[PDB]
Amino acid sequence: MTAVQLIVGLGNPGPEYDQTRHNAGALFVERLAHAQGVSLVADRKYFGLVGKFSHQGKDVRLLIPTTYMNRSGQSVAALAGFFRIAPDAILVAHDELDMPPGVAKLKTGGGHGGHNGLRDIIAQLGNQNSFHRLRLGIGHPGHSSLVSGYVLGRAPRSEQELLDTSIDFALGVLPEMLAGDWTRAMQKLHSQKA
Ligand SMILES: Nc1ncn([C@@H]2O[C@H](CO)[C@@H](O)[C@H]2O)c(=O)n1
Repeated sequence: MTAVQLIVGLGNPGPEYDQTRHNAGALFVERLAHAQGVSLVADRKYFGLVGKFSHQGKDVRLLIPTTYMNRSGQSVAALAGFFRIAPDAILVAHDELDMPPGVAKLKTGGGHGGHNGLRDIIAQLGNQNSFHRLRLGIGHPGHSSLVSGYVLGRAPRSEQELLDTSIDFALGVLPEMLAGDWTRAMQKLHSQKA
């Protein structure tokens, strides 16, 4: 029903955070941009890297915020506000503790689950949580005390590859996602196995 006009990939900026688990969303958008031949331009006005492509006669934008994760909403609100994009036309890709590496799922709305990127977006969008999420499994360390070090760590080879695989799976349902056919996207996606 509602075409996606903005795809956001969450991550922390800088060499220290590059390739860490918490940057799974940004990796997805990087991959997507490369596959679609889209340049990601550093644009201070949107506090991030912004790309654009055309699909079915509409501009679709790609955003990787270059705020810290906990201020990602500032970036999403700037770009969405400027182009008058409603939450229902936004997809946010992010790392998900509650699914293992190799699993990707889609979800509309819900809470943030302790993810400070998602939390700031919900807050900045005038407390609207009804955007869509691409949830990219990164596994869970096994206790709450270990979570912060875990998401800011670099995963071993095996887990990284599994993430790459889930990103591949998600890119396979891009047509459905872009069209806003979440029902069909979920059917195709939630039946894949790494
Ligand atoms: N439950 C939970 N707790 C924390 N975090 C992230 O860990 C990072 C480093 O502390 C923070 O930026 C949270 O987004 C998270 O993603 N989920």
